[PDB]
Amino acid sequence: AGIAERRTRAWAPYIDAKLGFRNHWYPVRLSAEVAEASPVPVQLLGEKVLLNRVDGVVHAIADRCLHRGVTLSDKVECYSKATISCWYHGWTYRWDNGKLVDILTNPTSVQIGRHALKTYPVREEKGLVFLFVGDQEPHDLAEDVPPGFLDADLAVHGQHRVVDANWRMGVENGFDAGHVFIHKSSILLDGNDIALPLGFAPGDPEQLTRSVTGEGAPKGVFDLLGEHSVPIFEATIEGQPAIQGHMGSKMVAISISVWLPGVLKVDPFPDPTLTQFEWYVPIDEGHHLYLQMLGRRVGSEEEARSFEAEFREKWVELALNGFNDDDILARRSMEPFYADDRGWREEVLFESDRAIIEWRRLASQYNRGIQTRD
Amino acid sequence: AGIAERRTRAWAPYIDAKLGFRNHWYPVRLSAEVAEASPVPVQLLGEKVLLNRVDGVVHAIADRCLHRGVTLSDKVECYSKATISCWYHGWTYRWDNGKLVDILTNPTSVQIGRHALKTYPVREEKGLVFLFVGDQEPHDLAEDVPPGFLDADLAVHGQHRVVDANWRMGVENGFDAGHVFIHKSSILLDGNDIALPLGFAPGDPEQLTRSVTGEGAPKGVFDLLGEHSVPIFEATIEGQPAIQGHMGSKMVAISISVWLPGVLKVDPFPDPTLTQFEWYVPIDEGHHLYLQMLGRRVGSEEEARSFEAEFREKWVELALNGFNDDDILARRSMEPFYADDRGWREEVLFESDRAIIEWRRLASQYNRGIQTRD
Amino acid sequence: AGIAERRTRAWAPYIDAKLGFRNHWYPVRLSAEVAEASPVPVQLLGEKVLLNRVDGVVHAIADRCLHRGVTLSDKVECYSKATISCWYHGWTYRWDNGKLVDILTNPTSVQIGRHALKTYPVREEKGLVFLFVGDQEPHDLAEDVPPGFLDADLAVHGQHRVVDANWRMGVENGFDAGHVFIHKSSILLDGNDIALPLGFAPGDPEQLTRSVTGEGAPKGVFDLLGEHSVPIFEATIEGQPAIQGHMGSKMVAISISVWLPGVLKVDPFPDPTLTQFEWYVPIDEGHHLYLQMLGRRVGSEEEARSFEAEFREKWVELALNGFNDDDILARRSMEPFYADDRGWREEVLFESDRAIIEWRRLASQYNRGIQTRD
Ligand code: FES
Ligand code: FES
Ligand code: FES
Ligand SMILES: [Fe+2]
Ligand SMILES: [Fe+2]
Ligand SMILES: [Fe+2]
Ligand SMILES: [Fe+2]
Ligand SMILES: [Fe+2]
Ligand SMILES: [Fe+2]
Repeated sequence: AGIAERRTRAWAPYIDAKLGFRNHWYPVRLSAEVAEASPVPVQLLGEKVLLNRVDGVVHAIADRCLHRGVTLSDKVECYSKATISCWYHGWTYRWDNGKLVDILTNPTSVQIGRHALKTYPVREEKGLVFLFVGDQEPHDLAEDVPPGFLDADLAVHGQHRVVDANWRMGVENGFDAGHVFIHKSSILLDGNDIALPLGFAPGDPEQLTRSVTGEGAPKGVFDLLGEHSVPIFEATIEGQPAIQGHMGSKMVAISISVWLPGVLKVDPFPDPTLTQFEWYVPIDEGHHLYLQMLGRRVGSEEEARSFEAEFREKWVELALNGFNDDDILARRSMEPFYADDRGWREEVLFESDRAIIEWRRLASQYNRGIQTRD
Repeated sequence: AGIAERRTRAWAPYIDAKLGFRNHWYPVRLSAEVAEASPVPVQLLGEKVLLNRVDGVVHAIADRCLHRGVTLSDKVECYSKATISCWYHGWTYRWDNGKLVDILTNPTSVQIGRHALKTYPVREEKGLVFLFVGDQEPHDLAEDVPPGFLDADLAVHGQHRVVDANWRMGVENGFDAGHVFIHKSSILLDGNDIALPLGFAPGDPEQLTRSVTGEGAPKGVFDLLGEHSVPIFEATIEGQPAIQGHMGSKMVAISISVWLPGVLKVDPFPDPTLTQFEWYVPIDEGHHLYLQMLGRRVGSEEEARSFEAEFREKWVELALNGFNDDDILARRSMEPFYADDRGWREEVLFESDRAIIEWRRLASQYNRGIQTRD
Repeated sequence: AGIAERRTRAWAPYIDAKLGFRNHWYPVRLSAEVAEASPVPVQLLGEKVLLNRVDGVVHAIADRCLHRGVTLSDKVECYSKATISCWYHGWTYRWDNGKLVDILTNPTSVQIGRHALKTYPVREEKGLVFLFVGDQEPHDLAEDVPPGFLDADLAVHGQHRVVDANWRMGVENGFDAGHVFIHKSSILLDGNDIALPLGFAPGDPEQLTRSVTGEGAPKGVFDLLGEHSVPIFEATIEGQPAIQGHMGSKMVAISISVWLPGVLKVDPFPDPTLTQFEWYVPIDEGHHLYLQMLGRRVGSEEEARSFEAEFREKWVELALNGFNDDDILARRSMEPFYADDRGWREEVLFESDRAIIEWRRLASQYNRGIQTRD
């Protein structure tokens, strides 16, 4: 085999991370989806969680009763503002600390006050509810999101969908330095007079990327293919004309970078005034939550309401769907090749794949843990 | 792990009985569903059987041809009153002894008279067709049904449904001594003026149950929680009023018991003039046949026709469905927790679970065999 | 059991051939389904292939890009007559030799010209496109089809359907002499005055079959039960009248034979003026492509157009479906019994099964390889 072991050695941990990285923050829902006193069940990294907002504060608990292991969310019953009672025998837990404070069906039980559901640390920023999945004290959320995502003046809006592919197919697709070819028919092209070449003739391999590995700040890789190559706007087949790219006035996706636990930052995009952020949150081994966020620097309540309107009325359908919908096929089609780990050894990479290789190495070395099941 | 082994030790056989107990009688269909010369296929304990009534007598044979292993019931063909002929090559077997008595496609075959389909002992009582699944001589049916079920004066009617959970989830749910909380919204409460607390404050653990262990009579456990506890009608959470039970003049479920191979007896229920009997017949590892029978002592053919009409016009929708429908969620929600055996070790039981523990111990020690595949 | 090992010894390879035999020709589609410049994906023996007709010539290549392993046919894109370009990063391959001749997204890539998709030898005869699946040089197509199928004067037409069963269930069912019992109610019987018995009373087991194993020509088995038995047109059950066959004046299925890699020849059928040929091409372990071809010796372009018309207007619904639709249930019902290999040991065969046994032995000894999937 190895030949293959030597080639994949530096990313063995990544190859094993079918369920994602443990001990990191992950966004799971939009703020508006988690309303006051209205529990919402979610699943991430194979773990079933139940969310709820109490007095404006979002709380997260394991979505499973400690008694007979039923799923609490199968029939949500709350009889006090701060608690949820299991629908089977009334074991009652607090949302803030998961403690079993009462048992409606037997107030004399010696089990009362002796147990607690697992709770997940929560952070709600930029219209997203983030959960920390791990066993160690959480580090700052800033270390798990792209640089600038938490900037005070950055207005953010987004949407999410479930993709039938492992989360890694999402990140591989998202940070793939030379895949613009798949977007050559996007309505966003002439819809926003954006320039989109067919591909790139890469320069020196050592110049194509830059990695950030310091402590106290997000760790990731910058894709520098753009400034170190000759954009391809026309290509031939066996010497004959075959196809052309799409030249336009606006140059976007000037700075592309990916960060642990696996979040993309495309700047500027889909317009010189916007920045796109993407997450590929693991749900289970065969699915991921593809979260697409668009941000715009705002200086007043007025230009904020303005961006909000432009987001829903234009960008969602023109870009988030009009441009990115073609990415889903890529993820679904690569899925089977990599689902059994064979792809990591059999793939035949070329020049523009240097960036993903650097991401695989960095992710393998700096992730805070490999999520596993039982 | 060692603490788990010691705790589950007395019921390890039960943990392995995913397919039920072998060498016991099991009801599979209502008498009316097995009509004269109208073969009906069934599956119990993972075994596929074909039933038919010939001259009033119900017969049961393995639902698989000895030749090429096809399922006989895929296309039932009978060319003589006493036989069934496989639809593929005409191997012909007698219903009464499973004997290969003819081969329509080759009357001179040396195989004729040299083989026989497996046959299952049958007993038809109280409108139910019972099959003995096992290799030893059948003991009396009375030993596998609750006390009184076969009383000459008991008029019986019932219905069944397939539940998406292991049979043990059905029995655990049925004999769960303190689960009335799940039935607090049943239309039966107001519908039949039945009292229903939210739970119970159990007395001495040693007084909560009584076990009966053969020989020559059904073996099972009596749930004595009602007699040794304080009914819980008012529930609180952290000192504040949370929810309340329901008052009624009719007292039901005075006596609850479960018997091997796994049948419940609730008396009286759902009315002082009735008794409910429940079976959780294993179909395969993930499904069971939930059989609900209601019995009423009758003294004349007049009050028999009366009970029959009441059963259909009132009790089926008011109780069998109106009360027990909420039980299905419980079985389905516990299913995954116990399907991989981890639930038996990870569950956190409390006081009212003494009864189910006594059942698991009794079932483990006295079952006549563990049904397996291969 | 040692008894089972000894019994199945002579056909152990056949038992392992769940995916079919490697190094043989297999028909995959009708010529009309593979049009000029209109790529069509197919799957045989677990391998995904992409077909296309360029300048009237059919080409076949592996349906998977060498780059990231996506399925090319998920979005066919051709920018030059002789090539196909992957929809993801534009790697471009020639249909005739699978060579990676260009990479639209990076014309300077060092990978260009250093790789080639696997190609499959192709043969197009009698309105069918045959593919050779193997690693060795292809032998003559004539060695993998029934005798006379390629005769110059044989006009051929047919249809195919995917069947939910392993390919062997198709061959087993096809070359089975006692199976005519399943066809006793076929509309073809009265519809064409066909004489179809219920079964047969075979003679010496030694003259029931004849094998052909010479080199240079197809290898197979001739079913000689007909010319060596007493056909059963009426049969009794326990001495009493039970069922009758279907006498007629048109004699068909006079000569039945099966040939490697697994193709049946029934002559004449479904009419004295026709010959039926059937293929059971493995798709994957649980499905096969059931190809039904009808041939008629023709001497003029007029009777050729006449047969073509009769095929469409009469034989398709009266025989291909009217007669063979019943064979499908047989294959599906046997499927589970043999899917886990238990069937080969537990089946109880009788006299007329001598023919299938001869096929299993011949197929085991002469197949050119067992197809396997890592
Ligand atoms: S399973 Fe939740 S209170 Fe019993
Ligand atoms: S499979 Fe039943 S008679 Fe042949
Ligand atoms: S996956 Fe086909 S060119 Fe990249
Ligand atoms: Fe899915
Ligand atoms: Fe993309
Ligand atoms: Fe099911
Ligand atoms: Fe209940
Ligand atoms: Fe299928
Ligand atoms: Fe047939």
